[PDB]
Amino acid sequence: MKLKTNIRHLHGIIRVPGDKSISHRSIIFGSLAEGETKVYDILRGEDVLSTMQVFRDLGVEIEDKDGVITVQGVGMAGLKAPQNALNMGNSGTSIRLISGVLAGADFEVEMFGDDSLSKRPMDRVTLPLKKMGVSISGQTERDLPPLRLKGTKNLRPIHYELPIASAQVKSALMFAALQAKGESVIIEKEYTRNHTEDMLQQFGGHLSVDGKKITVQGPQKLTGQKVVVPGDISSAAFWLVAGLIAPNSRLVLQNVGINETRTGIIDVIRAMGGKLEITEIDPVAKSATLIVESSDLKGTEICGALIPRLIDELPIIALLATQAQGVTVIKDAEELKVKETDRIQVVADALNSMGADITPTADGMIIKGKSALHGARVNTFGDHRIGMMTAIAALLVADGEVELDRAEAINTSYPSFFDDLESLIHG
Ligand SMILES: O=C(O)C1=C[C@@H](OP(=O)(O)O)[C@@H](O)[C@H](O[C@@](CF)(OP(=O)(O)O)C(=O)O)C1
Repeated sequence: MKLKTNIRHLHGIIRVPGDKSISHRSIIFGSLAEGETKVYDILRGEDVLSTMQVFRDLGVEIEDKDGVITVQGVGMAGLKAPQNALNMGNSGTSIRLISGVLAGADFEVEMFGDDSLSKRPMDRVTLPLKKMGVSISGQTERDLPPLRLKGTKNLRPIHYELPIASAQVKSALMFAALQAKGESVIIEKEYTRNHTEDMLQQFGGHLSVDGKKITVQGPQKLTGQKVVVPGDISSAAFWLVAGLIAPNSRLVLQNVGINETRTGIIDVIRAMGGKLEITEIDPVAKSATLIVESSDLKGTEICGALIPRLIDELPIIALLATQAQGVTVIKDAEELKVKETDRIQVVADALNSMGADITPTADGMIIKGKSALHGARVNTFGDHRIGMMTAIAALLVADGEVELDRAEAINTSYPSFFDDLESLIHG
């Protein structure tokens, strides 16, 4: 589709949709717990719907009525063999976390995904899951989907040192540990989003966190909860940058989750000199309203430790970097290559075809700032973030046109994205 170009001003209040990571987990915890769980303001992007259907296929009743998700929990050993193979679509979070969820399933199930998902490695989760007694295998040594998994009633606790900064692997193992008999210790390589840890407690579960060492005692019984989903910072991120980058702009993003393990983009905007105001802070829900203004940026360095706090924001941060004076380096981000697309190569190609000066590297990219952007055709390749990044980049194209193919990929995490864009463009 044709993207809006040469924007003159962006003014408005935006309430971004629910956090995808938390939305996914709300369905998992709701299904594994006893009693009912209700989720409010859940993200209805396609990936979360995939998670919901997966559990329905596993025998879980999940009702979406009057904007509220109601889940009738089945226990912790209540999932049942599905009639057909489980469709994980484009959701990496779904297949990886659910692989751990099924660690105790006394049956074999198949798990497939779309073209994109089938190119992502699952070995990072099968290796440790097989240590617990789970039987799992995929295509090639990397264990690419489709996967075949058979759990066991005799799950052994896990003792694992994660070789990569992955929140998904940590979470899968935590869900598994919850079913195993004994004490499991999962050691993070670097701190990653801790939504699983937070929600396990919210659902009556227990764990001990000593720095990067996470200890989970199993097996546990969880209790249904009322879950209220906060706005997704990863979605708010597209507007945070749009507001700093577009001329004569001031955007107010309300109800944005502000969990410290997810706020990496705030630190970067800071270091780059962007005008960012944080207000209406809810110290408990961990949310706030972020206000951004047209700013003149300076390049910065993004590396180790900060990476997991903003892996998903590197695509738009690259665009952000594109508008800053000087060079900005991104490293220790080899994990990008393994996302819905190789976010190093696709991001570099996409933006270079538009304004340029992005040098892809083995562990990130180097961007030389302040490029006037121009028209181009960009393909999403099934990655919602590539699409939304191009959409904001297009706003800065003074002359020319931008065609974005496979734009529907954006509905994977932000269906009303273009609606919100339109609302800011007027007034
Ligand atoms: O646990 C989670 O919910 C996530 C943590 C990160 O993945 P990882 O554990 O591999 O670093 C994130 O990169 C991941 O975000 C992505 C990655 F492509 O989600 P998917 O893996 O589900 O596609 C995204 O939406 O960009 C969501």
